Amino acid sequence: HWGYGKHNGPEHWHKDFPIAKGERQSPVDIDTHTAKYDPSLKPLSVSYDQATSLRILNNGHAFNVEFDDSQDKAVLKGGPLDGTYRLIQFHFHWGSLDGQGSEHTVDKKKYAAELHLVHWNTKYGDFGKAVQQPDGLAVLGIFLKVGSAKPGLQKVVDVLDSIKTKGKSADFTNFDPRGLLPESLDYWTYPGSLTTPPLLECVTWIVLKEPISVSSEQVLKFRKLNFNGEGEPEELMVDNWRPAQPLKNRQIKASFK
Ligand SMILES: Cc1occc(=S)c1O
Ligand SMILES: [Zn+2]
Repeated sequence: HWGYGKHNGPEHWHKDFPIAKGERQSPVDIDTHTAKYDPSLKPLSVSYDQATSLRILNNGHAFNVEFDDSQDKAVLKGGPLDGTYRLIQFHFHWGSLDGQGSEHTVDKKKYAAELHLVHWNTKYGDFGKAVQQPDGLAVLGIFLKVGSAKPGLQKVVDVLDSIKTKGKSADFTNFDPRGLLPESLDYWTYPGSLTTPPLLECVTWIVLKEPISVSSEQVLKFRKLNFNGEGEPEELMVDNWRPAQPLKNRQIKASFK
């Protein structure tokens, strides 16, 4: 099945998922000089005070922190979005080395990692119905650079031991996603897709300009995770990022002057 290696990696995905070569694939390179300030964007609103985390899961491609989305509790709205999008999970993509790991790039610059906070449009009732819609999802992307530690990331780093291999999960309640946000909400936005199979073209991407810093010791622990399941030959979970895809018929809008 699909993965990030030579034989089942991004260059292979089109075979099972032909939309891989579609008209609004992600990630993309953000050319900061071609992105246009858009004065028609409303301010962005990230309301995570009632967020309720439940569980953390190694799914063999990354780890997901999953949230209880059965009620109106952690929402994204405003910016390019119409209506209300509810947080369902976050995950990261990262590299084998600090020079690579983000999926989006900014003037061809690769960050050490990228955080994806995934939300579904509440007019569609649930996540499964939302991913059949062109405006079903909104993903808030945040770059990570290696420098100072992020304190609000450490509870996630400390639980990674317990989810080393594919299919392991642990209880992960009362995690506050606010502690993963940079100061500025300046962002670029464009229409795109999931960056993993099934690569559905259902996503409004909101990529923040300001990266958060995490420590080398924090990102080192992400790299100790495994793609394989327990008792299998060890393949470190590293380089689980898809490269930049053709922009095609799309414009990237900036929220800031
Ligand atoms: C599984 C999944 O869902 C939403 C967004 C992304 S990038 C992803 O991998
Ligand atoms: Zn992702």
